[PDB]
Amino acid sequence: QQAGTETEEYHLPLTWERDGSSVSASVVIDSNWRWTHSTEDTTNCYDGNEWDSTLCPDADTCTENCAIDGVDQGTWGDTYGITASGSKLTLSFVTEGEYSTDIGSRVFLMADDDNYEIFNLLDKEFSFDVDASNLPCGLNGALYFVSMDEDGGTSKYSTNTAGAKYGTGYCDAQCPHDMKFIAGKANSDGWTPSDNDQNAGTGEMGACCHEMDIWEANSQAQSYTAHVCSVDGYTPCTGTDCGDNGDDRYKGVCDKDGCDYAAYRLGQHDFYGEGGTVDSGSTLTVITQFITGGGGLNEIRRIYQQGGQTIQNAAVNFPGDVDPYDSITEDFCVDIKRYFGDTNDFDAKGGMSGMSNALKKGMVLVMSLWDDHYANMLWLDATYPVDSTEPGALRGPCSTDSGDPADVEANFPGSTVTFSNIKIGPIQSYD
Ligand SMILES: [Mg+2]
Ligand SMILES: [Mg+2]
Ligand SMILES: [Mg+2]
Repeated sequence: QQAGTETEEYHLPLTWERDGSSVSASVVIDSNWRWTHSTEDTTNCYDGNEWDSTLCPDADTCTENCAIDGVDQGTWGDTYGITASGSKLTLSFVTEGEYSTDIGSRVFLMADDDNYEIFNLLDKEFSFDVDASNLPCGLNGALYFVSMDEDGGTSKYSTNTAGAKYGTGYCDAQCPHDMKFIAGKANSDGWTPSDNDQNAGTGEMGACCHEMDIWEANSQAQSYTAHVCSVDGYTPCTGTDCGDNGDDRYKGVCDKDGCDYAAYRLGQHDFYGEGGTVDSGSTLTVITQFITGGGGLNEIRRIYQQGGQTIQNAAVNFPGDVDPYDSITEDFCVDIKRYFGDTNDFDAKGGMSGMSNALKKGMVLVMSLWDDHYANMLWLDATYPVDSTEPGALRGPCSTDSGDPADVEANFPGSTVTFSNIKIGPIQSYD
């Protein structure tokens, strides 16, 4: 995409800490949350959930004709409900303006005005504080990493002149087709509007890359998950390579399910939630350690702190069925997927070694707040598939009727997540 000039671009300042030093950085809104309009005037190229077929008769003409515009200082709060102060960042769920309503947001941490910050997580400990207390069943306040290009694609894709400055180039291990710009081009060929998301659709291309989810959570359930792909960084896909939901789920280049460590799913129901061992009703500190052996990732450990207490991760609780792992390791992924009858696409795509090489190449930090128009977040917090009664179905305490976006947007529009005190440094010992 090219950049429009109706609105100035301002990245919202945010401080974090890198190896003991304060870093005055900023965040940028993902291009998919922006206005896409004609280069000639204010006509929308992307209008509701379909592209204008005069402006966008094919993807090449659409990319020539259409621009993504800026988010200025006032737009962060008034349009997206996003605020920051010091090292604290708050995302909102439903923000109503006079003329449009925003649902959630996704942002990336910047190194400077034109480049995302690149994190090399191997043999490091990454931590942050989160308040998930204002996230009901069906919402997900997420902090994660993805193998995006540092410049958002400007150097590789000549028709992307907007770049990381305008939050371009998102990809993840779902190979999402809902991205409006992929490989510097409008994804308007073969566009189908969503039947239940009035803002979203899907195009022929998907945007694939490795993904390390540090935190997917609401007040009721939480997981961390490693997703590896068999391709090198940001990779546009079409057709079977995208591994689309359904019959092709395990046939594409990325592991959509990932190797997940979800304490409630692993038989530890009282560990995290309202009044849990880790209490979701107040701020908590999430510590993640990327442990190496011979320079390669072999374990992803989790420690929590809250109220000055150090809380070790809850171990797998299936006595007689699965060993009491308490971290993501190769053996955990193999044994738990055998137990849950899940296809081990994590190993098929390269397993812990492939994941180690992804991390070695560097990843971009993402924070987002969203609801789920595909599966109502039931995979995170309820039972999924909804009528399944075998090991691995039960994910959290929420009803299988919870999380419909129409319901949560109507009933909990004031939901928010606050992330703070983002930190990277050497691996520490905890007791
Ligand atoms: Mg043409
Ligand atoms: Mg850097
Ligand atoms: Mg074609």
